[PDB]
Parts: sequence; structure tokens; C-alpha cells
Amino acid sequence: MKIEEGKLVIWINGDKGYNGLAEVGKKFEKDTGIKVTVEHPDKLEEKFPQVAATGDGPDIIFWAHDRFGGYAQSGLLAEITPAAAFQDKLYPFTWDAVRYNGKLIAYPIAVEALSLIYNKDLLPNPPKTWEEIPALDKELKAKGKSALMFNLQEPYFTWPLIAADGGYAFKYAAGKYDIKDVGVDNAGAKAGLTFLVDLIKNKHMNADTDYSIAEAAFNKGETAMTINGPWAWSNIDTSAVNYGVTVLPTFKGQPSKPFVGVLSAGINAASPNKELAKEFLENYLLTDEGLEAVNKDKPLGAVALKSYEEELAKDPRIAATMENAQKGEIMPNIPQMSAFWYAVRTAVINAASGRQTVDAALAAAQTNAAAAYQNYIAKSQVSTGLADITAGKTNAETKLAEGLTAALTDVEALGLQKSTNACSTITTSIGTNGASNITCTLKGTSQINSKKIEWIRDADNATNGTTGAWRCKTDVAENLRPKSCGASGS
Ligand SMILES: OC[C@H]1O[C@H](O[C@H]2[C@H](O)[C@@H](O)[C@@H](O[C@H]3[C@H](O)[C@@H](O)[C@@H](O)O[C@@H]3CO)O[C@@H]2CO)[C@H](O)[C@@H](O)[C@@H]1O
Repeated sequence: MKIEEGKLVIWINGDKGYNGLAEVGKKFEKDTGIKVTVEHPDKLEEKFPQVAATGDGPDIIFWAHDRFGGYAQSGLLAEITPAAAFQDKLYPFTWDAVRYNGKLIAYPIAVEALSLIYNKDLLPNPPKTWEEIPALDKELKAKGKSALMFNLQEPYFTWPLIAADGGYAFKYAAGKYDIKDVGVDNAGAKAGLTFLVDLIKNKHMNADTDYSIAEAAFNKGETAMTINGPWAWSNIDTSAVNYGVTVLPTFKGQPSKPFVGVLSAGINAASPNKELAKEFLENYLLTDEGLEAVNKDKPLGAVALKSYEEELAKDPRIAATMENAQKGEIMPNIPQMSAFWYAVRTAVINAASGRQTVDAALAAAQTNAAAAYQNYIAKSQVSTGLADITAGKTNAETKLAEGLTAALTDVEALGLQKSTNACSTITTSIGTNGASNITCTLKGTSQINSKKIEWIRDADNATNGTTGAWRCKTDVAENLRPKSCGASGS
């Protein structure tokens, strides 16, 4: 995990063209001798602040710009300062995306916006309005298909509809984003989410739907439409689907308003290789042939490099991406953005699944998004601590299945570390009778520091023939507890 000199480790999301990026990397490993590793860990954007607080992680992190103000405020990013000559090569508005407190803190790579993607053979005339979709879906179910499937687990995909009639994240006022003026619970935001939940209520889509099943359903021709970004075009290309990319539908006569992201590359503050990273980025990646290499793996969208974008912009698909982008807004990059996104994620999931009403869900989102910074941090650190031990359960169950002659107290044997950034110690006792605990002692903001979160397993019972269950317990305050953890008792 610690950073090696004379070497570059790069993190980029699994849905981007990382193999293409590794090719720019293997070429770098030719003109310099400097090796390049490209990895795509799960939840890298969450992992990065965890590992880079202790001087670990990649030399270079790729993500949309909205997460980078948080990174910068937390101290984790070197200021990038390119020559004015290099800046002339990228559109000014992309540099604006990656400027925080007047300093640039990442290189902008590409501009992304969601579009309506549709099956031309199945649906030659896609709907201009969201309101058209229930009837269209009814028609399509009769033929054994569906009108629309997209990822309901990430708020990024439902935001264009929430924003259509007036939802907003943070109000921009007197030259700054007002972090206490949140627009996720106004009338327009309410009407947007209501329309989505009505779709689900009336069985035109399924609350369960995630990225993989929507992508699979579309690329196999089972659904006529999906909502996605340019990175998804590659997989459809290898499919038998004749698809188009077009303007998102309107809602109450209003354009859908996607939050537009700028894929960006940050340089780790603890990296020994800030100059090697700067040259890889400026003189290998951000060139026509570097971007082309990444693009032919998975399309980047409208790239920041003027020279290359001139060609790319002749693609009707990229013209559709930019049309949608113009109807939406470039995301803020302020630190409160992740609090906003986590708040809206829960709201959409809870409303869609029927656990809360739309008004209740958005009311709670408004409070969570406008919460004080330590509140968001405390919830995050507790969640992280829990994730740091949850992998231990499954492995514990495999050991119990073989049978134990002695209680197991080695957390390594469960695939766990003895400590993490969120857990000052991780301990375990997997008992011979199944009674067990895997315990995180939490470390971070004073609200949760030295509290415990743990998985508790009851004993199996051989006389009764019963198997013990797992329960998440914590002595953290109730309003800070994650979903499905309760308090402890004795
Ligand atoms: O939902 C919780 C989630 O919120 C935040 O994730 C947001 C991203 O920061 C934001 O950029 C956008 O992510 C999308 C990418 O821009 C796009 O390139 C592609 O990868 O799809 C992404 C969405 O799946 O939207 C998400 C919110 O959905 C936060 O950073 C995450 O840590 C958090 O898990």
C-alpha cells in the first residue's frame, strides 16, 4: 500500500477504459524505464481518502471532478501547475471544474453527460417526454420486452429527472455555493422522484435494478431504452444492438438536467513520483494518441483536449452527449458534494423500495445533505469501519463448517487486517461452538472515536439443531449508526 519510487500506480474506475490506459502505460514503460500499474479497485473513490491519509494508495487517482474538492480540503492532493502552454490545449471550462480555492488540483480528461440510449429496431421513435413512458412500456410488455431500464442504485442516474422541474443540490448565491440551501426537497424535486416511484408502483420498472442488469438487459435486446454515459457504448458495440444516443426525455415540459462530470486525474500528495506522474499525464495521456488509446477501449465522451475533440465532436453520439450536458449543469466540486450524493442515494432507494414516502425520503435527504461536516464524517467513518470487518463473516463461516478444535483469534485467517484507517484495532474470536465476534475499535472524529462496531454471531446449538445468526452491534449514537446496526445491551 505504501508508495514506491521509480514507479506509477494508477487507480481508475472499472467502467472506464483502463486496459486502454495500461497501453499508454506500457508505452511509458518504454521511453523512461518507469513501470506503470493500472488498477480498478471497487469503491476506489471511498478507498482513496482512507489509504492516502496514511501516505498510501496510488500516485494518480481518476474520478469525476465533484469528489476532488473534498480530497483537496482533506490534504490529499498535490497542486498541479502546468505551463500556460499546456493549459491552452484544454478548454477553459474544464480547468474550472478542477480549480478549488483558486488552485488547480487535477488534470481534466473528459466531459461526461448521461443520454437516452435506445434500441432503434425495437423503438424507431423514442419518446420525447417521460410522461409517454408508461404507455410505451405497456405496449412493449405485450411483446415480451420493456421500455426502460437504468441503474436505480446510484442517484447520478435519477438526478436528471429530479432536477427537471426544479430540484437542485446547493444554491449558488453571492458568488459561492450556499451549503445550507439545499434543493432536494422542493416541489420540483418532489415531482421528479414521485414520477419515478409511480413508474415502479405501476410495474414499468423495478426498484432492484442496478448497473449490471440494466446493461445486460439492453445489450441483449430485452429493453428498448437505458440511460447511460459514453463509457457504455463499447459493450453495446460488441452486441447485436442497433442503438442510438439522443436527448433525455422532458418532464412537465422541462428538459431533464443531468449533473455533468469532468473525468479528472489527481496526483497523490504523498507520492514520491509527482514529476513522473506529471509527465505521464501531460505528455502521454493528454495527447491525441493517448486519449485515442483510452477512447477505443471505453469512450471518454467529449475530451478536454481541443485537438482531439474536434474529431470526436463529429460523432452524432458525442453531439447528443453535449446537447444533454448543455441542458444540465457542471457539478460543484465542494466537499459537501459527497454528503449530498449519499443523502440522495438513500432517498431514491428508500422511496423506490417503498420504505419511505417520497416527501419523507426527500425531507431526510435535505437534513443529511445540509448536516455539519463532522456529522457526515462520523457516519462515514463508522460505515467504513463496518466495511473493514464484514468480509470476515463469510470466511468465519467456512472455518466453522470445517470445525474448530480451538477458538480462532487470528484476523488474518479471516482475510482481515489487524488495523485500518477507521479501525485502530480489529480483533476476533470465532468460538468452537460458533459463538463469535469480529470487532472494530473505531478511530476518527471525536463523536465516534474509540467506540466499537462489531459483528456478533450467536452459538450454534447441537441439541436443538439451530444455527446461530449474525447481528451488527455498536455503542455509537443512534443517529450515526449505519443501516441494520443496533445498540448493544447487558
Ligand atoms: O451514491 C453514493 C456515491 O455518491 C458519490 O458518487 C457520485 C460520483 O461522485 C459522481 O461523480 C457520479 O459518479 C458517476 C460518474 O461520474 C460516472 O463517470 C460513472 O462512473 O457513474 C458514476 C455513478 O455510478 O455519481 C455518483 C453518485 O451516483 C460518491 O463519490 C460515492 O463515493 C458514493 O458511493
